[PDB]
Amino acid sequence: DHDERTFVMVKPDGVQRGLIGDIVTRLETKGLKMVGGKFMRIDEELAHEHYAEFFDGLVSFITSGPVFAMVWEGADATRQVRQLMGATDAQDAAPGTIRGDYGNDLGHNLIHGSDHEDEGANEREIALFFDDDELVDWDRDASAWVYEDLA
Amino acid sequence: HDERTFVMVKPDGVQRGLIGDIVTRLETKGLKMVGGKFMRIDEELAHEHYAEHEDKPFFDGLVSFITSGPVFAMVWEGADATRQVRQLMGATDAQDAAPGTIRGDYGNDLGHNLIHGSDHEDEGANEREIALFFDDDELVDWDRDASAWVYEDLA
Amino acid sequence: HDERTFVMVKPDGVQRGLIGDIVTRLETKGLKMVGGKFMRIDEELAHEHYAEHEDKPFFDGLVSFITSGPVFAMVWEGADATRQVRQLMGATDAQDAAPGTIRGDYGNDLGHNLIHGSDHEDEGANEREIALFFDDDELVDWDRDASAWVYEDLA
Amino acid sequence: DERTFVMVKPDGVQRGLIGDIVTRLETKGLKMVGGKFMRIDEELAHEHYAEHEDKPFFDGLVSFITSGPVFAMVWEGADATRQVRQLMGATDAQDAAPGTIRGDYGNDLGHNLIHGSDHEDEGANEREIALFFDDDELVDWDRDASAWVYEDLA
Amino acid sequence: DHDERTFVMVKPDGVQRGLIGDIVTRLETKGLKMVGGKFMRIDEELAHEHYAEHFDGLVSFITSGPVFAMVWEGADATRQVRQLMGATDAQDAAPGTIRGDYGNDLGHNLIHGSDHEDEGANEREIALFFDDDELVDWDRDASAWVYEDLA
Amino acid sequence: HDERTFVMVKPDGVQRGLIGDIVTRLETKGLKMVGGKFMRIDEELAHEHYAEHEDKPFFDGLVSFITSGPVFAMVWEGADATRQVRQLMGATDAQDAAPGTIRGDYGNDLGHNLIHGSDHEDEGANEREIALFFDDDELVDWDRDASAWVYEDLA
Ligand SMILES: [Ca+2]
Ligand SMILES: [Ca+2]
Ligand SMILES: [Ca+2]
Ligand SMILES: [Ca+2]
Ligand SMILES: [Ca+2]
Repeated sequence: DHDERTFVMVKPDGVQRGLIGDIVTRLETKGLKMVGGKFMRIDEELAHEHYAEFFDGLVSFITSGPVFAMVWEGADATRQVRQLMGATDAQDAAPGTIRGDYGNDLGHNLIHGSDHEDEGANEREIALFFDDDELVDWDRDASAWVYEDLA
Repeated sequence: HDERTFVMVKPDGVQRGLIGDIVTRLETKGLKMVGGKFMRIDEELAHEHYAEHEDKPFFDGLVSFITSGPVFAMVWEGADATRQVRQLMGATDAQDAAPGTIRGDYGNDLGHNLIHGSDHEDEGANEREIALFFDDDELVDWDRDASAWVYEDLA
Repeated sequence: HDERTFVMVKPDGVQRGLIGDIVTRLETKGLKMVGGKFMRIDEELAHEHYAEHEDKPFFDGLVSFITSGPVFAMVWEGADATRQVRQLMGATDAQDAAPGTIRGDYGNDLGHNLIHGSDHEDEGANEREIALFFDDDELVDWDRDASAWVYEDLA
Repeated sequence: DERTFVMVKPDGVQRGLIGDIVTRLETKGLKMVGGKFMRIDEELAHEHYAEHEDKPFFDGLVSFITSGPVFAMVWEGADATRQVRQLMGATDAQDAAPGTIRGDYGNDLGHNLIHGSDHEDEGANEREIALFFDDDELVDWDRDASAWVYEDLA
Repeated sequence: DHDERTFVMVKPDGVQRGLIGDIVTRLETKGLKMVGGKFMRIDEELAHEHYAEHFDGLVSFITSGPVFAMVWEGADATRQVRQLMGATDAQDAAPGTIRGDYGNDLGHNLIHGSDHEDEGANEREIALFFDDDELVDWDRDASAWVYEDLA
Repeated sequence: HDERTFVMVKPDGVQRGLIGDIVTRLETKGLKMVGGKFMRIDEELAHEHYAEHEDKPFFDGLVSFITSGPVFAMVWEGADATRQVRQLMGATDAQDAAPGTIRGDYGNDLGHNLIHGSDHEDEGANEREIALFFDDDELVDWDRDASAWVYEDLA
């Protein structure tokens, strides 16, 4: 079912390079539905909770400028976004994908999408970055043509 | 070089306003449009189109779907046209389809999978889907000069 | 139904691979395709379409142009569609059309000027040109659901 | 420098355009400085469209800006208010020049995609930003690219 | 006739922001034919020689980084490139022009094309920035469809 | 971060209006143009480039092609630049190239396959190709600011 959600973040390199609209439209175009978005700075203390799993370089980077955090909704949202991003290392990512098209590095890899193979990391990572009041429930009319949900 | 395939923007792609994006993708590839009709598909054309799925539980929905709004039907011409269009389309189920494909960029669904192209691994499916959707006189026979640069044999 | 205008991609934009680029503009504007035909145009039809320019000295070159290879003929529906298309297209001589318009971005010639649209300043010209290039069973009547978001009155 | 309030109204969210609008402001060289996807309530809507509590189209105007979520933003830059009104195009998308956001995307007065604080209404930028966003939601930052957008940061 | 040529260039601000191809695309999409193109850095002498008519901000800007210098051929190309570029102050430039869509300053105004009203300027700036051997004389078949008399 | 590769939009891509498209793709990847030259290759330069192929049947059709019209020659710099350009080009036969690669989206032929990149699996090809088409006066050392957001190691 189509209420599944995932967490997607455009990282400081994305935001610095002016790629947020680019990332947003590839997810829109795919038919996924935005339920949360905010342009925020991440504090060392929040970085520490996220990457609680080179640790102090990936903190220095996730905290080096503004991020644009998002929640995205739709069928198999977590897999779909993670297919769309291509391999985490943008140097091995396939052309067509976000990292394969805009990226040329491991640490500055444009974005984060929750991992579909670490179960629940989708709900863990949205609880961490958003509260239930920064999240919207609405019906995207065009989802009737995105899926058998149709007239 | 005269190979022809039949290609259709399905009701879902028409509704989401991707007729243009899709055409662009096919002329961008180097393929020549030789027919193009914006039409509604009748219940019998649809039974004929999905005939091979007559025995199947998923045959009512298909037919409801494809007749649920207009399509933009097309024929494209080019070297190895049929497979080419199947490569740009992506896997039948959009969810399994590589980004960079029509279905992988635009679709998230098996049923509403945006588009159809004749199956290359089913000989004569291409010319049969053409005759089905198009009369002889609707197909247009032209010399697009930009093929001298799309194709080494036309140079 | 709403207002409707004849829109045509001309032989030059078909040859240059811009059909999809042109369709996309009218689609993302909010306009609804209602007719669409890839076709060739003969001198006869060309004489009847540019009937009014028969005396002028650029008639014979004009007719030779739109018969010089295929076109992509369409009908578009929406609020004020005849006017909106002509603003999208821009001034008739592409060298004077403004960037952002089809002709401004895509052409620079007045004869080879990419697209034709019904003249909203010429009463009923839209309806006459629609009836010329299409018949009623070629014009799909449908409900484009995203029109509820394009238009307040429709919602 | 200047900041402005720009909103993708519910028609633009629904139609899947928030990426396109955001891109056009990015490539113009302006700096996103806040942004937030949210549902507007009737209170906030009555307050934003308070210049028109008197007109007949008010009741319907407020039904629209609360009919679905919007994407609420703040952008910084040289003349950021005239410029984002310049890119938006005329209020009536039907008269909006092609090239602008309403001229390319819109075909209507009431569903006209986007809002951008009026630049003739001195202080509607600060007021409208003050109305949609608290200052904790606003990120100060130095965008290294602005050194090539502007010959005052070079 | 169709042999009119004009000089065009992507100024350093445009090279730094990765808009070389966006600008080239706009000009080829208009039907102009490229006959010269060279990625290059402008020494202060050539700068002074290019800006003869005029100044201290200019020189410092145009030598500030590499440019992409071009020459395009087509009907009324000088005028058409000027219309496509937009108003020198990119803040007064209309959306749909290069400066309208990309620029927010007049120092950093993305690009230069020869003034069509300053007669002979096209042939001068060309003849300055390119040796005649670097200008390519070819027939773009697509021009038979760009232009009626070339049909 | 200092590795360089030669890349060249071939006569077909030049002729079809794709220089900008290709240049955008590489720019967008975060690679850095360091040289760039619109030019005609003559028979002898085409022989030096495709010397590794005097032997084969297609040799003479290949230099025929590579000299049939101007090309746009380039050098790009970036981490792993030779291999990244090849990943973005796709397979050399365009008909096998995955959609989303250059040859995948834009081509439909073997000979007319749009673009050349230095083969990363041939040590020294990138530098030999660069030295052959360009001199060092033409290559530009400059510092791309955005690099410090493309690559972690540059910040
Ligand atoms: Ca069948
Ligand atoms: Ca008729
Ligand atoms: Ca009839
Ligand atoms: Ca050399
Ligand atoms: Ca030498």
